Amino acid sequence: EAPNQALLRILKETEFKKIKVLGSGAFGTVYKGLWIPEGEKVKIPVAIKELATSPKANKEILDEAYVMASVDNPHVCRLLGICLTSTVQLIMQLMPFGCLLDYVREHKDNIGSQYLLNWCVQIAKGMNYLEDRRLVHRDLAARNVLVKTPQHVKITDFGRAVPIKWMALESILHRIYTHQSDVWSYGVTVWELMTFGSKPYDGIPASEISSILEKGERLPQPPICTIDVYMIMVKCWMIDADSRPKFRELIIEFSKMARDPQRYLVIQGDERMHLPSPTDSNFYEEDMDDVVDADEYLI
Ligand SMILES: Cn1nccc1-c1nc(Nc2n[nH]c3ccccc23)c2c(n1)C(C)(C)OC2
Repeated sequence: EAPNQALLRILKETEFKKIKVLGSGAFGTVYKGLWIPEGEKVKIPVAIKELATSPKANKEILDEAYVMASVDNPHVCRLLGICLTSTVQLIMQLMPFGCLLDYVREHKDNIGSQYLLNWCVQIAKGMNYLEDRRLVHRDLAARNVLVKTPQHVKITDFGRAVPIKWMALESILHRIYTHQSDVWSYGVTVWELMTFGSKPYDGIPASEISSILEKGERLPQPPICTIDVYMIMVKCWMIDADSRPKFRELIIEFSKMARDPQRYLVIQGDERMHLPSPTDSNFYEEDMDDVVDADEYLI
């Protein structure tokens, strides 16, 4: 098939400053930082993932870099480069608002219908691109959607390609992963958004989900959802994978809705709700001179 002509950019350690720790766990530690290419007179806000050295860990971080460097879409997270220190470091464009799951939980009192519907379009665009690239995500969830600006989200953690509660029925029973099992997870992601970060099948142990789905029970209709929106989620949760919507259809359907959002989502005090915007002033710590976003920096 087609040769993967993606460029793997190797970055010098001396070209990037670590500022603060955004997270830490099993994967290692993620830092907020700046990338300053020598003589370029640019400072690019970045997220840096660093790993002690073991041959197993290094193999895993490089498979992640291969996938991340292979994608290029406005609604998918891309790798900027890698740093070849003792433990390999992955450099990515900073998504300053964090992940969508925590964003909806923390900002539920100001998330209006235009935002939820546009996020649904953006995630479907990202997913439709991954489909054109024949790349099955396998882990789509609201936690794996990053927020660049409240009006611009990008999918991530497709680079690892078990979350039973987001998985399709063919995936649970037979470990069948396709672009149509990705549609089921998309339906769950939408449910997460529409409920402002609620946990799907909360308090129901994972080893029971398969039987629940086989009996025909599904996630409930969120209070803000009209039957129009809920029918879409229900269509993502059909047993027949071919019956589920295509991402191309999801972009269209949610875009139609996004044009008259209050007809499709019923949110109390929707028209007086507001989030930060790049059309606003003061939207953009120490020296903020010469900083450019990675989306506007090309070579
Ligand atoms: C905030 N932001 N902006 C771009 C990327 C990220 C980010 N990446 C993460 N994991 C990564 N996965 N792959 C990477 C490559 C380079 C840098 C980071 C990662 C993780 C998080 N955020 C949190 C703290 C929300 O949890 C983990």
